[PDB]
Amino acid sequence: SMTEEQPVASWALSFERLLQDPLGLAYFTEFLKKEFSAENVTFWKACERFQQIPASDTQQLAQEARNIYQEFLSSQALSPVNIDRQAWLGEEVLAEPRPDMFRAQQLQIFNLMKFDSYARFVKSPLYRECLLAEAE
Repeated sequence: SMTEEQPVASWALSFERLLQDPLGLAYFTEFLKKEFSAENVTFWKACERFQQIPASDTQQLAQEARNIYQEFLSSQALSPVNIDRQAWLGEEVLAEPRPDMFRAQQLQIFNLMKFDSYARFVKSPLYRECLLAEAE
């Protein structure tokens, strides 16, 4: 009935839950940083950060847009996220920043890590340490 939920176990039930829960995302990002492939989750975080901004404050949108752009979306990006660049917006997203722009690209990353880094995390430490210790 969705009235109650599992403890940290809920992560292994749904990636959404893992990705919506601060603890889940934290431990997940604790692994995903030391080897530096956090670009996906932090891009999703960036787009989430972008949609967090009220469409009313287009100025903040403009600021965040150029941030995410130069970091992940630039041709000289320090963290090049793998999305369809060929048909990507480009200068247009700087021209008109709106909190619905990177939506498809956001879900592109979401589904990218959904069956990969997620699938790995539930097998990796930190999860178990917060889930159980006696095993059975």
